[PDB]
Amino acid sequence: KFDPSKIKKLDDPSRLELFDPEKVLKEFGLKEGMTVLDVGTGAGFYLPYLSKMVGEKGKVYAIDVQEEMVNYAWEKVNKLGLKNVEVLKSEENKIPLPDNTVDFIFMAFTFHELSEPLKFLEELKRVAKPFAYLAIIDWKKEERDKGPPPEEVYSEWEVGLILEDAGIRVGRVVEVGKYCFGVYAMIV
Ligand SMILES: C[S@@+](CC[C@H](N)C(=O)[O-])C[C@H]1O[C@@H](n2cnc3c(N)ncnc32)[C@H](O)[C@@H]1O
Repeated sequence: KFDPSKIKKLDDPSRLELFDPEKVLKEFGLKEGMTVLDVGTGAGFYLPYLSKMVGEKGKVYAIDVQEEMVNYAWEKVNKLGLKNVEVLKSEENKIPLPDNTVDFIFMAFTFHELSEPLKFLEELKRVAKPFAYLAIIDWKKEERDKGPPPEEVYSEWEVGLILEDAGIRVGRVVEVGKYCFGVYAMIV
């Protein structure tokens, strides 16, 4: 799990150097009116983005298993005036949402942190509508002059395999700005 006392590392405007937030989202299919789930919301860094992209009509559920991250992200939305965002306290494999409520699922740098992936994936489909798109973004499994140790992350290869076990269908796997990759998946 990410360390709560290092949270400022998640609220660093220099993260933009990894990839353009709305360029990537728009390309992965996030649209106005869509209800999006932000799994490891952390500091709520990408929240201003997701918020903007769904607009007045959409909604953003920002979850996180850690209470400190939840309250930090919350103060963030209020500080910035993000009215369509709902920050919630999550449990490892349980999302506090009713079935078929999400259109877009965004998982930024949080997949490799899941205790029990395929079990979390099942919980994910539940809250996910029959349609639903899954956008998973993470670090490459090599060595980089900017990201965490490789044994600490999955490689695009492993991830998309797990998704397969879980039943999710992967359609695209593209590099994301020199340090990360991204995966396009649709929930069945
Ligand atoms: C790399 S950090 C996220 C940083 C954030 N995505 C950003 O872009 O600034 C990963 C977050 O995942 C959360 N996390 C770990 N397991 C989780 C789970 N099963 N459900 C929800 N959040 C989880 C942690 O509390 C941690 O803050």
